[PDB]
Amino acid sequence: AGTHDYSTALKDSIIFFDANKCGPQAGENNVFDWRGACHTTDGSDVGVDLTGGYHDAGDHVKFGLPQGYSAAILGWSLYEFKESFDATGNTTKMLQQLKYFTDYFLKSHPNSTTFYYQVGEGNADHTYWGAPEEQTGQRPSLYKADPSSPASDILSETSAALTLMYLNYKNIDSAYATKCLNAAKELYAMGKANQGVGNGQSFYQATSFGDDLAWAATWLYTATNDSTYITDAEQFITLNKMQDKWTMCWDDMYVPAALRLAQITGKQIYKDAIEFNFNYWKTQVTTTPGGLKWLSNWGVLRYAAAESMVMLVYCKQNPDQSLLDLAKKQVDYILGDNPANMSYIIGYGSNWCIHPHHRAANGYTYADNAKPAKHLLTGALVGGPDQNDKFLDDANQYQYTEVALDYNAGLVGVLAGAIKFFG
Ligand SMILES: [Ca+2]
Ligand code: NI
Ligand SMILES: [Zn+2]
Repeated sequence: AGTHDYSTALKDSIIFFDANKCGPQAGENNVFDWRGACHTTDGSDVGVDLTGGYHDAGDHVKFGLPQGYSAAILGWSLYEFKESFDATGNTTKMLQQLKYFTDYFLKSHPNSTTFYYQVGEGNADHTYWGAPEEQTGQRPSLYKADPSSPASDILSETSAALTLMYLNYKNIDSAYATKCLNAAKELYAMGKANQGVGNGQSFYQATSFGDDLAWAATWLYTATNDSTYITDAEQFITLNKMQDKWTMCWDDMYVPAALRLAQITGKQIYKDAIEFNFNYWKTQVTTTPGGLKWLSNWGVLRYAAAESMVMLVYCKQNPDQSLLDLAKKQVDYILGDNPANMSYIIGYGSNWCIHPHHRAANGYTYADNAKPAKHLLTGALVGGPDQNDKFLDDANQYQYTEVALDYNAGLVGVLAGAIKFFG
């Protein structure tokens, strides 16, 4: 299409998070009238209030790595493209989504050396299909990080999310912002003190933490101007990921970390890492007949949006028309410029997905979970099509209909960037 409404898509992509809010206050200032208080006793098994935060995807477990990653990427979006949010009147709502994340992180850090990062057990949670408000019983505070239990990647992403909140909220509530920075410093300290990846069951199997430590370190530098953090960062990022053939996602933050280090240190090694990844996506990554960069089969649009966001952040200082064109094509494809003639953002554009893999939106139980979703899950980015640009909008095809926090995190960022460069 000659013109696209990036403004409305941005608003919708932010609104999506309201559908996954968890806790006694989940329904407060929530755009969806079908969402209410849920899992109000989280943390009761360990004597700590662990309510709040967000359900991970179509399920209700709160997984630490994607929870932290999502909060960090959303915070990065606001930090780099603030003008886009202000101009479209989305800053207020965005800040509310972010504070819902940070309030949860702070409550999950009872003392300086402890951090609870998973509420719920994946296997059991998935045997349930119904509204989160009616899921009773006891959820276990399954995992926590402490001096004897490492979770460097989770702790670092959470630290980055908290530091970004300090940067994005200091002008609104400096006291709360500082509380976030102090917590961010402590979580980072925990992460480098005992090194190793955190636990995510078989659902979120992590493979690297050096990328996260480096990433968290660059933000602490931006907030404190303390060079020691960069000394740490240069060491952690090298723990060959300098030739990353993947992209930014919950498990791999090597590209974003390299981008910030190139900006902060000016070293060629980091500039080369970014150039490699970008050039790899330009010609090596599979391209569907429809023009979509297809990295892998699961959450394919999530990957295209994430890489595009990184390229747009890079373009702020180093405008490269080849990058802007690539990024714009991926975004436009998601919005409706594709062989399937459908918007991949539910509730936006035309002929959107009617079978999202989301319990709350579905609205049925085991009496009809195969019927079309009863409620409109506005703003959700679905898994996406196959390498032939085909989309199967039906009940059991999860690869196509899955939705998740980490999927939308990158979408918000790229849309904010699109408004700046093409808006
Ligand atoms: Ca990692
Ligand atoms: Ni178009
Ligand atoms: Zn809940």
